[PDB]
Amino acid sequence: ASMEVKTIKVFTTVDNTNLHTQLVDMSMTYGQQFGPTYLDGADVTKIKPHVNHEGKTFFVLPSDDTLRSEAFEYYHTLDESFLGRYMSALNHTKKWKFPQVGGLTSIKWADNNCYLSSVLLALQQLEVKFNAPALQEAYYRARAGDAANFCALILAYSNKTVGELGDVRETMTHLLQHANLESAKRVLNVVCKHCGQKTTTLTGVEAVMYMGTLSYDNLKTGVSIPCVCGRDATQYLVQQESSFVMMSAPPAEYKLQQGTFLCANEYTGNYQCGHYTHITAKETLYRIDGAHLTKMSEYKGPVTDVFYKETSYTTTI
Ligand SMILES: Cc1ccc(N)cc1C(=O)N[C@H](C)c1cccc2ccccc12
Ligand SMILES: [Cl-]
Ligand SMILES: [Cl-]
Ligand SMILES: [Zn+2]
Repeated sequence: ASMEVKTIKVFTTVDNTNLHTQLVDMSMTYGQQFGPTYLDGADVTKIKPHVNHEGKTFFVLPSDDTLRSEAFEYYHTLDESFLGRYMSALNHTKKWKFPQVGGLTSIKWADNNCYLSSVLLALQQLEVKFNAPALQEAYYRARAGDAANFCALILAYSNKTVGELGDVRETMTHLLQHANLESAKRVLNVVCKHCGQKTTTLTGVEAVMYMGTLSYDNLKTGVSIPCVCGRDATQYLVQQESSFVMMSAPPAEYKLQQGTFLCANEYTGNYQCGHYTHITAKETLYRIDGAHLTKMSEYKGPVTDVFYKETSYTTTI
């Protein structure tokens, strides 16, 4: 338009909470004035300002102490490439569909996001709290059906990109590290027939996840494990302090009886290239597969993860 000095008022941010007013020179690009810049996850580093941009909020990278501090307080990470991978992933997740299925927010399949849909579904049924404000907020919105952000954060925290199939268990591990499980505790009694006995105590994420069996009952009765030497020593739960536990194991035909578990995940296909679907229950058993739901009276299939509700448990040994 009118050839003259033109500068518009926009806002820059790293957490979308603290907004920094900026007067930009329309005669140059965002990159030249802010460095890598984003608008709704879309990279606009190489373009110049538009009047349509007045009053809009742009994401930039932590280029100064204030920004570094703000980004850290919000996301709780020091990974320099975090903000970038997040915007990059959000640029895609914002196009996904998040239908309500069985009363839970699910995700229409796209880009092998079935493992993310399983994670999201599981979370909504667990008493779990995040410490990173970034996740508290995005999670709150996902429960209402607007999970584009929450999905992008999960991808960024577990350092995966849109398109690649991930492992639910492993993804929960990365994710739960930013949850409040500071009071989660597990005490295991190990007994090697030969070399006596000891007691192992796990806390945080390690206190709620187990790999080997899908049965929480077995963990309580005893499960074998390779000893320093000799055979496989026995091990069993003595104390459990958490709002839930997750029992994992390689997919295998398993029967799931309603009332005996919280929710679970089945996986069909080959290692790293199969398909996940979520199993839960309300009035009956529900099989949630993205935007698909199937109600059944009984279930038996390839299960890898089973969640159980917990408060506090102690042995009768
Ligand atoms: C989807 C995915 C992405 C990344 C990585 N690293 C792993 C997986 C993955 O295949 N996980 C499933 C549940 C799995 C785990 C353990 C043993 C399994 C044996 C046979 C078939 C599946 C098996
Ligand atoms: Cl939360
Ligand atoms: Cl349960
Ligand atoms: Zn031994």
